[PDB]
Amino acid sequence: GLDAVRKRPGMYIGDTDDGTGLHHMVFEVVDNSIDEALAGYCSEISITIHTDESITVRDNGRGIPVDIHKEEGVSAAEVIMTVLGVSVVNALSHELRLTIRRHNKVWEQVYHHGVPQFPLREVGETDGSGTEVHFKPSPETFSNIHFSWDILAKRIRELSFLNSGVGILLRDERTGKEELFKY
Ligand SMILES: Cc1[nH]c(C(=O)Nc2nc3c(O[C@@H](C)c4ccccc4)cc(C(=O)O)cc3s2)c(Cl)c1Cl
Repeated sequence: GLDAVRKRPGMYIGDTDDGTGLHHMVFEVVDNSIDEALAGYCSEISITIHTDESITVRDNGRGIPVDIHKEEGVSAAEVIMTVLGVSVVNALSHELRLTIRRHNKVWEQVYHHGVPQFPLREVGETDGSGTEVHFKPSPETFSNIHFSWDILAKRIRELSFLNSGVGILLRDERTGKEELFKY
């Protein structure tokens, strides 16, 4: 059902031309990290605007489970990222890299337009826990792929205001501007 999203993206994400939907791609990934905060697992969220106009969102939560899911026969993480949520962002990204830190292991999966390049795979060790999503918006969906500091800042000011416990770091690599927002 990522096909449905790719076919009619306006209906899932918002306007693909005026910047509204492009920024909502970020809002949606961040909202998943806020869920992890609200559940009590996440105190810190990092959002980075890369020089190539891609986005990294990183949290210090539990990390999405990696265990094979009985029904699909793939990792729970893959299910979450591919089956209609964040799976919309995946569908509308030409490239998305998921990195999970969980039970002292680093796991990654790369998708193209939501299709996994490979099954979730072990790549390192870690003493941290949490979830990192890097995505590159598809230029077949979006025109004028240019993120706005002001738009993401406003959203984070909202999230920070409404969730006084969470520390949210915005970094713009294009300008080097950073700000930690925490009420
Ligand atoms: C950037 C970012 N961070 C997260 C994120 O941390 N989410 C986590 N979800 C869980 C969790 O529920 C899974 C099985 C689930 C998620 C959504 C819908 C249905 C099911 C279970 C557990 C657990 O049992 O330990 C941990 C996590 S962490 C997402 Cl999603 C995104 Cl995007």
